[PDB]
Amino acid sequence: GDCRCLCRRGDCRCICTR
Repeated sequence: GDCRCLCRRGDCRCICTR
């Protein structure tokens, strides 16, 4: 439920963990 935005190889995406 903790959302963090990261960029993976050019794809910026926001991943939510717990």
